[PDB]
Amino acid sequence: FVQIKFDDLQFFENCGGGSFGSVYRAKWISQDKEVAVKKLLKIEKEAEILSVLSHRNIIQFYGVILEPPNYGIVTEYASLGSLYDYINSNRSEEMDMDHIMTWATDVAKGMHYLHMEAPVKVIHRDLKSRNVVIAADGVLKICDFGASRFHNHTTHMSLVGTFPWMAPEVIQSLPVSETCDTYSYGVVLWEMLTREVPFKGLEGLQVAWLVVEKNERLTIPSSCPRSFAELLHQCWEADAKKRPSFKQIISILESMSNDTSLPDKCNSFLHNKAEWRCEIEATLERLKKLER
Ligand SMILES: COc1n[nH]c2ncc(-c3cn(-c4c(F)ccc(NS(=O)(=O)c5cccc6ccccc56)c4F)nn3)cc12
Repeated sequence: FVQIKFDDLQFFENCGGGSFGSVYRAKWISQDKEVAVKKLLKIEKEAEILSVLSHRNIIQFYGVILEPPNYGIVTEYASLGSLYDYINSNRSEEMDMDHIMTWATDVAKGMHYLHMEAPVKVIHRDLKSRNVVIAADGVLKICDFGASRFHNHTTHMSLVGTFPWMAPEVIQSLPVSETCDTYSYGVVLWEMLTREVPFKGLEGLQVAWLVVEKNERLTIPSSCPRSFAELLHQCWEADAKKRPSFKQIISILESMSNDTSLPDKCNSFLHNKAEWRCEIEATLERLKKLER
């Protein structure tokens, strides 16, 4: 639970501006290290139980700032930015099947560590593409895994914005198991495949209602390979007990990566977005219209 003095940080982005939970690029002066700094209202000593977690697919803890009123947590800075920004940029056109498999495996692995391998079991509860970042070598790192337990206050702002990623039982404050993260993972995989914002332009409460009451799920284009479509359907089951664990997902991904037919089918799908984008847009028009 290393303490980093506020005076040992050179901020690139003014740390005054954002709400609690905002993250700033900074330099850790005495270490000559680029870092991320998440601004917090306060942090409890108990948070030290998570300071020992370490895995190549979760963001690496560096230290804590403990000088009132300045509180924060310091981590590694992933040089390529957030997964959400990448997906929704034209840069995502570069992605082929190998890219997607590697990144899908990255997230799955990090979530398996949190669920099963860490000294303290962690259910994320807020997994989404905005909470994944891309390190300089392309390794994906999961962020905010301790938010739900140690700084839940940071999760309030655009809770509505997050509804597309939230399992029905989380939206309803029903009993929650580790598989709530499998549901969210399914949405992240859908984003990588379609490179679209889930339920784009839809009111969050409307999303939440459709997901919970009508069993609505994100549109899977008909030309999406069946192995991927099936994985998404498993992640998205209403009955949380029937969703796969991350151990099971990893095994599914390994099976898919041995399928010699898949790369051509998937790459043809990925590069065909001009063809199937209308399928997603049609569902959105329909849901918006039916709301009217
Ligand atoms: C364009 O944006 C970007 N580009 N490159 C980037 N690299 C990194 C980041 C980036 C870092 N964090 C970031 C952060 F600073 C502080 C904490 C967290 N998580 S935590 O659960 O609170 C947490 C983590 C580790 C140990 C914990 C121990 C107890 C409690 C909570 C703990 C976090 F996730 N968030 N985002 C954005 C970007």
